[PDB]
Amino acid sequence: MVLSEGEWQLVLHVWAKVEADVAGHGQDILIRLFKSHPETLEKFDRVKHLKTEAEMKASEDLKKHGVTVLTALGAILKKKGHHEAELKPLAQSHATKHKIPIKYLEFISEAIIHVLHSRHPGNFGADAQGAMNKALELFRKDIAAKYKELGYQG
Ligand code: HEM
Repeated sequence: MVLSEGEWQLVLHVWAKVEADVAGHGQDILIRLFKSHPETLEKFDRVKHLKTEAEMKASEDLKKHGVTVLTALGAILKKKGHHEAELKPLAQSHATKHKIPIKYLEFISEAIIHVLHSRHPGNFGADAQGAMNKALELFRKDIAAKYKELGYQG
């Protein structure tokens, strides 16, 4: 797939608002993920044990994870499709070490869209949501292909 410049602009315009508060958005997104799809929490040996949303909010380790995920995703989106170098190490750890099925990347994509929609309604109308979904589909498609080369296509 290929986004147009206009679609990239919509994506990077709402992302610039996310970056005003990386840790807060990280928290919202992962908590939304873990509430919606509790199986995903099992992948994090560090936060596995957390039982409630209050515990999740209070967790410093969860908030670090969120910042790590969003910073890596931000660097990828800012490449505007030319992200082959950033993807390689990421596809290798998630295929071989963490073992994150593509289905889980779909779930977090849903969580990202949900949280942007709540927090940024004026900058996240239909066309901006369409452009973000396209960017995240592109990301999942390129990851899935690398998974296959690495022997996982999990
Ligand atoms: C937008 C998607 C994602 C991005 C860009 C992302 C990025 C990263 C980065 C940069 C790290 C640390 C370096 C490394 O281990 O490669 C990491 C670690 C990890 N990721 Fe991902 N990730 C994403 C989605 C997921 C999802 C959906 C899950 C699980 C349901 C997941 C589970 C983990 C785990 C278990 C770690 C290691 C945590 C630890 O330090 O103990 N990731 N991720």
